[PDB]
Amino acid sequence: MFLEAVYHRPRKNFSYAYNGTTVHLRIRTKKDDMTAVYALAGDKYMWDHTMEYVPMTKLATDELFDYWECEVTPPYRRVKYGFLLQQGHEKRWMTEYDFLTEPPANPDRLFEYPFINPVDVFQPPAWVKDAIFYQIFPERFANGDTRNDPEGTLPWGSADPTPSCFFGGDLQGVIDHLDHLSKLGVNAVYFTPLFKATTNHKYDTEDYFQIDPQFGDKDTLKKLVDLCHERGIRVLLDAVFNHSGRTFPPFVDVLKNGEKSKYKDWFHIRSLPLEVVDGIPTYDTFAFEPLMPKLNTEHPDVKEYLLKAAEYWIRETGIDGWRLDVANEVSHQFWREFRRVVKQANPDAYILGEVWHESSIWLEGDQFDAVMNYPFTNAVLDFFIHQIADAEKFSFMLGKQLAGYPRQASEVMFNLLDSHDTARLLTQADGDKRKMKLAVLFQFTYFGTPCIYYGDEVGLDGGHDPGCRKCMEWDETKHDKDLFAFYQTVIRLRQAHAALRTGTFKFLTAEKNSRQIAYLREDDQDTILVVMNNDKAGHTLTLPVRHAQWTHLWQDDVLTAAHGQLTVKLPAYGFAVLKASSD
Amino acid sequence: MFLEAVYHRPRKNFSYAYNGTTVHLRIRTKKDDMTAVYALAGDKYMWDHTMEYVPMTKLATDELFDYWECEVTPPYRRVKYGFLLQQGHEKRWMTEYDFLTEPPANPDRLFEYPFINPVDVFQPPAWVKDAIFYQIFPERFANGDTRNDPEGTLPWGSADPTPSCFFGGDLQGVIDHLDHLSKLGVNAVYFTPLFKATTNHKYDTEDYFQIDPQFGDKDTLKKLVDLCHERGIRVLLDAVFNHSGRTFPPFVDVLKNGEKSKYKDWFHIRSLPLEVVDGIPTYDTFAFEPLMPKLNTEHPDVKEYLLKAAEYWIRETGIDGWRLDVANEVSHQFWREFRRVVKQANPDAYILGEVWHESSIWLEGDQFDAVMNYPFTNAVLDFFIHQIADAEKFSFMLGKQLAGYPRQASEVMFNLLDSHDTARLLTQADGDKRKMKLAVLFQFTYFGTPCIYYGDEVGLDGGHDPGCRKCMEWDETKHDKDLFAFYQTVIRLRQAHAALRTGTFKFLTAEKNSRQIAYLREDDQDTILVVMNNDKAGHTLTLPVRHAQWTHLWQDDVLTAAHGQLTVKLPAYGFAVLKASSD
Repeated sequence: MFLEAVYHRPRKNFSYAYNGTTVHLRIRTKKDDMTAVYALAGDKYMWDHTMEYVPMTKLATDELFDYWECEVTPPYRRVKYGFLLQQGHEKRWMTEYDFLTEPPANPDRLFEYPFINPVDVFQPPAWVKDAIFYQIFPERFANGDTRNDPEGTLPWGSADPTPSCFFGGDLQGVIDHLDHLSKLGVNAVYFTPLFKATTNHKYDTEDYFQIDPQFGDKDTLKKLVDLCHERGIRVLLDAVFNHSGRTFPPFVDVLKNGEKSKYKDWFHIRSLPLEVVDGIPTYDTFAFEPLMPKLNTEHPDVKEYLLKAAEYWIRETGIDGWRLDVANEVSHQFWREFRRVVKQANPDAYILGEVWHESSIWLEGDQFDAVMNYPFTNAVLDFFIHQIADAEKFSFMLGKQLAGYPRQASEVMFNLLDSHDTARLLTQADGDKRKMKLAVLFQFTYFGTPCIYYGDEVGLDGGHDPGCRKCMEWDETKHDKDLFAFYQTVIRLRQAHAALRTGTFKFLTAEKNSRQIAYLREDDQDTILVVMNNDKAGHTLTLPVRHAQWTHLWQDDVLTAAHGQLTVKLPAYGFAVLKASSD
Repeated sequence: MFLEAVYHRPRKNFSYAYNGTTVHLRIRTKKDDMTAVYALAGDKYMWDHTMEYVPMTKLATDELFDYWECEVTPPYRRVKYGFLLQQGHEKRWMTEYDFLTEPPANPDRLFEYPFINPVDVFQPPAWVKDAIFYQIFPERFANGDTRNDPEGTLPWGSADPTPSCFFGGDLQGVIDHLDHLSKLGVNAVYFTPLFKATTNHKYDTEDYFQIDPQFGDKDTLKKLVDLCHERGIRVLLDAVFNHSGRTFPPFVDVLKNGEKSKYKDWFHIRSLPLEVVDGIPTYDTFAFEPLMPKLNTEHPDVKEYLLKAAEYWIRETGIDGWRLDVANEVSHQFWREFRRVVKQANPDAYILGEVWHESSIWLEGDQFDAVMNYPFTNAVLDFFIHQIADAEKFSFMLGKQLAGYPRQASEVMFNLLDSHDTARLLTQADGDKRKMKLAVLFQFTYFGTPCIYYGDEVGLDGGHDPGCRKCMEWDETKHDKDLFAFYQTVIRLRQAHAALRTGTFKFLTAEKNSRQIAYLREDDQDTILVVMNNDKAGHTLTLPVRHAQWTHLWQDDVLTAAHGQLTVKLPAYGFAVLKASSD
């Protein structure tokens, strides 16, 4: 029974509490080398009186693995258990140590989940699910205030636009075209850095306690927030808590004071002088940009600064959370203390961090709420855009990570597809609105929180940091309405139902060398089913469904598809952005 | 290449910092289905300039797994990497996601260790290694003070001794026969609960701020500590931070105040009345002993109490650390806050917790320092005592857990073999001093911290809670000196060298159906090699060694063994407590 394949580790995604009484148990094995697997758990005290095999079910299957669900509510908020791992009539149960052949006599050597402590519990702001993001770079979005700088005016490029120079994007602008996003139909907004910096990208933080003069001030921000919290839209601010722009005071001190500097440890010293030239930054910097030293996040005073900082805005601006510019490099400790803080200021505060890699570490309810689900992103794009991965692969990538994280966090994943740090979805494809649409959809079709990089609903071809961050197009003329409409529809659609929000998620087609996808989601009222066609063109499908429901109404066109045979016939024009529910 | 076997998870034991610059990388695979495996790491920025394959080496092999070492010092306190996983001429490197076939182009999809933050770092009190414990139950050890209680006098039993009634063991007593342990040759001492309780086992804590009146007071304790810290011996106190004896004030309130009680949440309410009778404890208790309610470790006030409590004694008694009666059931959070505290009071404080199961969770440098290495214990006993497991199995059990934990924690494992919670080593065997000796040895032969349950150096046959906790034998007559001598020797021996302390640890014999063991440890000065024979009797061995050294001097008898052939001949009387170094 391909024994050397199974795995089960306490915590992370392989054992965690969803609530303060129920618990989930995950277990992995070879693709289909596992007839069944029951969860044998109970209380570590009166064992022979609390044991109940919990039929673990297959929830996901990546390339070479089978994962298993299992809903357990320990009679006494505590559980010791093993696993069954069954095949044919062959049985072998897993213990904390080896693989027994006869039912474990003493619960002593069995896995164990100490006690359900409603505190340690992971409780990310559930309002994210209902919510639907929309990212925005303050620098080049809107400028409702003529007082900014001397450099470059609004838009100019088309294919090769936006240089790493300047533009006058302000907050007021956002306050202006706010009713515009209101038109777009947003739920929340993520703001890139907007703290007294000295560059277009405000990641060169001079003061963690002030809004760049050009941008505005607290009020402007607040006045901006207030209408948001009025239009029912949360708000997020960038937390450059790792590196500080060369400007940042404590740094200057060290520079213009070398050794004797009283802020010697506020960062990381390597060489007496603060020289670099061509050699190497004599101090731990971001990547290798001297104008960005890494803060000694472990340093006491440094802590408070950033701490009171984080809470500050939350406290006074009343923002809706912090995005962590780059967290996968800042003390996990500060991260700990961080939450507690941003919680005692606003429990519902959303702690999003920038982690492009597997981050089950920070998602232990001990540090973050969510992260940049690049892994997810790395799938869609790797499927719809680059179209190098097939269907199964997609479902496969939506397994290694589908299970990789716990039930909750997963449901609150900041699943985007593009940002200021990378290229734009559109160009990723290439004016293939069709190809794009099918992706953007999956985004607003999967669970967790989706994010819309400003300018796209309208249609914008970006590139990398300079390109991607292309100026906004405020001339109604340039307005891919059929694209904006696409969005709105997709948006409200993401709202119109809950299954798409956080419903189930099966699949009825992925067969290897294929490009046609179909999956299912549902609650106890409405059951919808989405289908997409990547084919360079048309392609018809065939697949079975259930009866409990009543019919199959074409969503968008509000048309109606019939079950027909014991299988529903579904046609795809070429890039079937076609999906529907089932009365 | 049996692909579905490999595993690598960030943190825990599969990725951690040993110091603030060097890092270890573990990787598992099938027993011998892995020619080699190199660690491909570097910096996630200037990749093509910092990459260096680190030859991961085989450090341990359980039943069906191969684990790999790898010493890495990221040029810039940060590392992104993958793995090589090689066999024959067949190569396939592991990434954060899939198993590539061609060298990974972009470090983007590679594993990553954020940044080496010397704070998050795991730094358990290194003085434990050099140190050698010795557990002691205050209740029935020594009574240098005639004022205790009305019940039972000193020892009485032999085979069926010590009932769950009473005896007058005091602290003063310890202060008396202290020079006795001084004779025994101890380094540290773990004290079971000794806080105002109402039972022989002080786990029925009435006040976390006082020493049971019978026992004594702070001074007595201090006066006891002072001579210890004078005889160069640390001290540990039991932390009943999960449940409180029925006596405990806040409880009484809830009992004699039902609902209206102001301490309603200080614990866990389930039923308005505090009844139980035969039904079930209307409140979350230890196991199912109403006279022990579980403290709402999450409760604010509750925190401080225990908090200031923990630090209190450390602060004033100046103890050397806390053992956690039962931690695998107390909020992991409190555990967090706990450390920070017991650290700002005494950094070198030792946070030992009672976790009988795999606890890599608490050993993340985020909560504990060490635990009750029952897994280890579960091996030795399962080998030397019960003698149901062979040699390899032993080495095998010393693999699933040898790697299970990080390099450091492992080196600081409270590796005992018996305590008040279980039976005694001796009886576990049965007057077979021989069989015992060989075990006790491995204990003082493996790495981490060993622990001597009081009374044993002299020879005491215990049982379970009532038995095991048999009164102490202070009549010089009953004195298995050849056994005590065994200890002393073994003790000083554990001191006489460092290899045994924390040296390497290979093996030169384990062959399946066998009971003869031999392993190696060493530093850059002395190389020793231990061998043991479980055979019901005699048994001679044959095995190779190295030349770098100079010879092979029989330790105990200070006799001398010769390399002879390219292999050394070694004779075992029946239970060869024989071990030696090699000039």
